[PDB]
Amino acid sequence: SDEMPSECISRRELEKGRISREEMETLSVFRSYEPGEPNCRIYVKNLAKHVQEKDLKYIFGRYVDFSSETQRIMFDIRLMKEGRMKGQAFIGLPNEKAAAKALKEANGYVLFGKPMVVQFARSARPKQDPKEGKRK
Repeated sequence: SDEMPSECISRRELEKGRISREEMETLSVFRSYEPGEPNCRIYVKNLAKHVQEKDLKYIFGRYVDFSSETQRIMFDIRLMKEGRMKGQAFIGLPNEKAAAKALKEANGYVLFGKPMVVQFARSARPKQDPKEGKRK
């Protein structure tokens, strides 16, 4: 592989920017939004103006084994840079377990001072759900 930089976020750094349900059902940024549902895709609100989709790779690509093509092939990020939906993002992950983990760890993350609102993907129109890449 020769794609993305050879550093992604450590759990001890990610865990500094995180909330419980006890703050979540208190925060105005969480007023209608809840984690933990089964989906291989996740999406985020309240990203910084200070950031691009090419930077969100640093955290969200932590859950993708980049030495294996079958993982990173199913991974990509777009950030909504402007309009009435500015500072929103979509991320497909290689597994619904990787999304379950990443929702438990990324949710509340204080990127550029701003607490990111990490959720299961709200709607998308594929034909079929994915599977495990190694021998399934």
